[PDB]
This record gives sequence, structure tokens and C-alpha cells, in this order.
Amino acid sequence: NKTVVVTTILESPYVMMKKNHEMLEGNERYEGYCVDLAAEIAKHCGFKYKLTIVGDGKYGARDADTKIWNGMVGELVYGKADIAIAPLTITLVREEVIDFSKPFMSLGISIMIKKGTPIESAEDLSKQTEIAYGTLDSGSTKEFFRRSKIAVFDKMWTYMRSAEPSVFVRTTAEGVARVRKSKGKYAYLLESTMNEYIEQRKPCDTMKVGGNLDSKGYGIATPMGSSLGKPVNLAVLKLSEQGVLDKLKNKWWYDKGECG
Amino acid sequence: NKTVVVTTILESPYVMMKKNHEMLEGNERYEGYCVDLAAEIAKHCGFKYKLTIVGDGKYGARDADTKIWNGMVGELVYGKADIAIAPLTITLVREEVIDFSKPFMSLGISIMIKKGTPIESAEDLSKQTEIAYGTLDSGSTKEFFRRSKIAVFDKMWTYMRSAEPSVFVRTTAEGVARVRKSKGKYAYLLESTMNEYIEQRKPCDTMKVGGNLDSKGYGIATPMGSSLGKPVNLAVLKLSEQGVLDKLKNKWWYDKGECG
Ligand SMILES: N[C@@H](CCC(=O)O)C(=O)O
Ligand SMILES: N[C@@H](CCC(=O)O)C(=O)O
Ligand SMILES: [Li+]
Ligand SMILES: [Li+]
Repeated sequence: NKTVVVTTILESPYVMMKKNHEMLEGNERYEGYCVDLAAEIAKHCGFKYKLTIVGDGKYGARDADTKIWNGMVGELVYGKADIAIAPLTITLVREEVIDFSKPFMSLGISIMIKKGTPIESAEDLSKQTEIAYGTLDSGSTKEFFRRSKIAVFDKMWTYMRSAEPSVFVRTTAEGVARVRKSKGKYAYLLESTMNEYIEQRKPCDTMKVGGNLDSKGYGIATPMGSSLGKPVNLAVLKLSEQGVLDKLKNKWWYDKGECG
Repeated sequence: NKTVVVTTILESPYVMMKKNHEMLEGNERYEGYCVDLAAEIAKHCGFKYKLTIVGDGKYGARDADTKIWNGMVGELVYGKADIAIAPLTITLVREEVIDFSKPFMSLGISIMIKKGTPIESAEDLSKQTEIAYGTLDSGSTKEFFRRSKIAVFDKMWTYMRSAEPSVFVRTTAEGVARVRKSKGKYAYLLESTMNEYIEQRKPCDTMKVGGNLDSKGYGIATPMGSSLGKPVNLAVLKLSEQGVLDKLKNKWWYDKGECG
């Protein structure tokens, strides 16, 4: 029937511009883990689709004042897209307003440092002031710190929320640049999936340190009650069980890694 | 209103008999990760409940001939329990017949050996015949091997399905005993969660080797369409985000580990 509108986000290696994108149109402009996953889910569910990059470049948060959702979550809530296929964390507040598949990838929050930075853990970050640290805006990592009752994470949030200049970034790439350019004086808190990808990219100057701070998952999201949710969830489980999700992770993370 | 009937399974450290169980009655007979999780979910959802150990001691599989489900899955499908709170793997075939929460624990299939056994991987097992290996009956690990199209896992299944004497066991404890007693000539394929627990128990003679073979999760299950599913799923996500699931994992795996 109708073309399914897929909201997604330009986040490497999930969705990236193809080298020759300026000559290409439509879905062919893009490549990556989520582009491949969208093709697999569409094939299993039997729909045609159009990939659309979220206008505001955000994952999704609800404004405390207006109660309005932004980002990909907002695109689903307000009826501007039919499905989100992206590294979108399954969270309580989001689950209350959109539907999610079972997870297609497991992850947790992690620490990225410039190589040689003397930090091995969140506790280490929390006990010093020389090295600044922050998170992405409008996403689940920022919310993790804002809501935590665990002393070390509350201490980190109390620092981050009032730090000057701001420690928060608008995109993962801006966080990576800040780590790379800050001579060891900025560390970035981000999901293990993104951190592990970046560690395999030139110039090979970052690394993931410490254990993950939490354990959670990304899911494919649909507007609440959409008939697409049920077949999409069954497709995710099938792809998981057939080993396809594992093959795609290796393809986009490790197969052409650049750091040895 | 009505007392919720919870089906569960005696699998350490998820549900275990308390030391003084012979003097105790009802839910007080039991302790463990799933006993604590049931209490937390009941508190958040506001129900009273009765823990019941599944009669046949199985997780759940569908008989190819009769199409009848056994185990905890069968208890839900046939209306004998209201909810399953257990280390029950979220799988495609189960998702088609019962509802599941988002996962409360992440895991994958793994290899348990007696210390000193010269095996480091599934590929190693598959390329030799001196060391026998098998899985639990009536569960998701056996089904993983039976359905895999990946050459190494298909080769392992072709061996396991015809091995004599049988390499399959009825309970995890029987698998552990077979590893411990077989002088290095049996290796057991089981979920990483169970393997990591057993590695911390006396006599400290087993170990987990190699990476996990897959990535998946346990969920709380309800009969399809039950009104309990929605609040239970929101409770799982809340407990996840508050760090309670992490606290319970540490409590039952590591806090009183016996092997250093
Ligand atoms: N996956 C996150 C974005 C990344 C982050 O917050 O670190 C989300 O869905 O909000
Ligand atoms: N968690 C598995 C049981 C253990 C196994 O198969 O290794 C299930 O739900 O079937
Ligand atoms: Li939801
Ligand atoms: Li289901």
C-alpha cells in the first residue's frame, strides 16, 4: 500500500552519507547499519519505505515546560513518521508514548578519553576537576545522569549541569572533536556502541575506559498502537535469531576498522 | 483483586530453596534473583501473588507432532499461570504465542568446561571428537543449534542430535555435574548468566571459555493479550533505570561468590 516514512538520524555507522551522495537520490544517498536493517525489516514485512533524516538532528526529549517532544520521538508522536529505525534507546518515558520492538542491539553508557588521560572510571571523573566531561543533548545519556540516585552519578550530574562553558554537545561528532582537541582535558560520556566504533577510526586517538555504567537496548519505534509494531518486532527477533544482526554489527564496526 | 499465579523454575540463583524451607510456607520457602524481582514487580504493579514451581521443570518447547507447549510457556498458553518470572529467553517462536516485557537481563550462549580442558571456542569443539558436548532439553539453547544455518553451529548440532549416549540434560544442575565428573571429556553449552554464576561456586572447577555465541535477553512473560503485560513492562523498565536490576545481579552472583 502506502510508502512507509522512516525517521532516522545521521549518526555513524548507523546512517552515513555515501561517497557519491551528490549524484544519488532517495534511499540510495545513505549507507550504514540502520540503512541495511531498514532494508531487512522492509523485506520481511513487505513494505516500501522512504528514509528521512530527522529535521532537528535529535533523538528525542520532552520539554519540561511545554511537554512537547522533539527529535525522532516527536516525529512519531506527532504523526510525521511511521517508524524510527535508528540507535534509539528504549527508556521508560519513551515507552509510555511510543511502541518499541524488542532490542536489536545491547549497550550501556561508557567513557571515551583521549589516549593517555589519567581516568579509568566514572568514580575517577567524579573525584577531580581538571578534566571536564559531558554528554549529548536531548538523549538518554543526559537523562540517565539527571535522574540517577546513585551517589557517584548524582555527583557527576551536579557538576555537569552547572559547568561553564557547557559540557554538553549537540551531536556525537562534536563530542568526539572535543575529546580529540582538548589535550586530555575533556572526556565524553556516550553509548558503548558509538564509543567502540570511534575507537576503530583514524586517527586512533581515543579509547573506551571502565565498565559500562548501565545495560539497555535500542529498539525500532512506532507510534503507539500502530499496526506496524507487531510484524516489525517479529522481524527483529527473526533477524536476531538468524545471525543477521551480528553480521551487520561486524560489517559496520570491525570488518573495515582502521586501527589494527 | 485476585491473587496472581506466578510460574517459575528452580534454577539457581534465580529461585532456590531457602535453608529452612521445611518450616516455611508459601512464597517464604524460596529465595533468589527472581524471587526478589517478583516482589519488586508486585510492589510496583500493586498485586498479591503466589510463586509456583513449574510442574514439569521445563522452560518451554512445542512438540512438533502434537503442537502442545510444555514448561512455563505451556502454563501461560493453557491458562494455568498468570505470569512467568524466570530466566525465560525471549525467542521468536515464543513471542508468537505469549507476551514478553522488554528484557530484564542480557545474555548469550556460552561454553562451560572443566578447568584445564583444551577447548577455547565453539570452533574447537566442532573440530574434535574426544570431548562430548550438549545442552539443556526443552529450552532456547537446544533450539539455537537445531535452527542455525551457520556452518560451525550446524556441525555441532549434527553431532549432538545423534550422539550416544545422549548429550542432552534435563536440568542445568545435571549439566554441571556432567562437566565436573567427566575428567574433561564433557563440555556444556549454556547461557552466560548461568555459567558465570556456577564459576563463582565451590568447588571452583569450571570456567567459561570463548565469546558468547549470540546476544539476547530474558523477559517477564504473560499470556497473550493479558492486561498485566503493560504495567509489568513499565515496571521492568523502571527497575532497570533505577539500578535495581544491577543491584540484584550483584547480590545473587558476586556479593557472596565463593571462588575469590
Ligand atoms: N541512543 C541515545 C542517544 C545517544 C546518547 O544519549 O548517548 C538516545 O536514544 O537518546
Ligand atoms: N533460558 C532458556 C533455558 C536455558 C537454556 O536453554 O540454556 C530458555 O528460556 O529456554
Ligand atoms: Li511504548
Ligand atoms: Li508475544
